[PDB]
Amino acid sequence: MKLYNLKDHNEQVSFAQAVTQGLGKNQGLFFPHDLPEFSLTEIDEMLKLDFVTRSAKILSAFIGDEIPQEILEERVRAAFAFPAPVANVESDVGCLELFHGPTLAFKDFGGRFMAQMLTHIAGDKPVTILTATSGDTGAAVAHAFYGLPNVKVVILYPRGKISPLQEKLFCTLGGNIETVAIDGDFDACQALVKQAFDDEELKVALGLNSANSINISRLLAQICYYFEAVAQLPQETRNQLVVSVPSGNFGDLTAGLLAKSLGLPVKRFIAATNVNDTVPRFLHDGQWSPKATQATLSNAMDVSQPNNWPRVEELFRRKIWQLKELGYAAVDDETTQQTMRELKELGYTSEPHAAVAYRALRDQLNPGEYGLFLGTAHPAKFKESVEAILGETLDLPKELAERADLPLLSHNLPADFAALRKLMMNHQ
Ligand SMILES: O=C(O)C(=O)CCCP(=O)(O)O
Repeated sequence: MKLYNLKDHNEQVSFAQAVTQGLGKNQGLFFPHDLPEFSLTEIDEMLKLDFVTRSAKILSAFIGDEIPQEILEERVRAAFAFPAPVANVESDVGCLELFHGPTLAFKDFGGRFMAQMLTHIAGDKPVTILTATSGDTGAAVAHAFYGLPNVKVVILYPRGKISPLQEKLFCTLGGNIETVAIDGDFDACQALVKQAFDDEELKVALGLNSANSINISRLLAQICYYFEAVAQLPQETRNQLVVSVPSGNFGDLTAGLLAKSLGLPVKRFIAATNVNDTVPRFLHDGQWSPKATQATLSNAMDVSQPNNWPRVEELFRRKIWQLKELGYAAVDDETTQQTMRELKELGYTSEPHAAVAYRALRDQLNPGEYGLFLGTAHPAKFKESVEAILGETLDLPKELAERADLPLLSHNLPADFAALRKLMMNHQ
């Protein structure tokens, strides 16, 4: 496979280099040099294969000769140790549940997949994985790389800006895990991570790399659950599919488009965000003006500067698609709560993030079309809110319960790269 820096089309790297390097020069994201296209027949055939084998093929389509599809099947079978079932919410709406993994969030798929690739590509090479999180990614990465003798992870997250349970899920591990509560929002956290890649001294010293969607391995793996979703739907709807994706940093939606660019039939995509509507407002007047981040019920989506947006623009550009074809909507918390109330009424328990997607989908799903909204995380990860918003008690899954009472081990640091750099050089 070949990749290029969105900031420098001449700076190119293979899949192996992209996976171990993470970021390109000048903090630029890597983009697939070639956009493979399966045929209608192949697509039709892939959908009949089991989840694991299908995912392997999709991935091989990009990776190419670098890694034999056979080996790729083994690594994927190890990573995707859980399903991605579609739950019928309404007669014309389905919810792609992506929280059946070890951390109850879709970050599990790409998180574990990357772990597999890195260990396969780099083996036991000493590596420091610096990742920024707004709630879920941190947990998926912390668990995916826990115990790996050659690996040491450092997660940055906005202090007090994520849910209690989300924090407990990855800030009470210790050992191989190191967590940092930054005095700022997610954006500042991601900026600090990216900034670390301009520090040649630091990169080489710690063998820097990132598990955020920044890493091509993260992006690609997420393309797989879209196919799995369609494969569960009846042929009848296969040509009238509308997918709503609760977006924050937009890595999920990006993977959705890539799936379509591969040949997966998707009538229309909807980018559902919360009050942090930098994208929605952009798609409306073409003016890019991010507002200061605002903490909401869907904290994992409190992103004002989606780092993956450039990857979406490049895909539309190269695929020759018109952005006006992209559905979008900004949902506030009041609407979120009431939307959660509705879903419960319909007989489906959901949470803030998924509610935002459903709201946009429900308000844009035309007759004759089947709608899908991604359940990006288990509602229990936001027990407090869900209980008070739904007015009903909620039991805690084993994955959360076994760490709800454990002590936090997070360090506190201001939004200063100098402070972070020192702490990292103190916890080698
Ligand atoms: O951190 C989280 O839980 C996010 O959903 C957003 C940004 C991280 P990503 O780049 O891995 O998607």
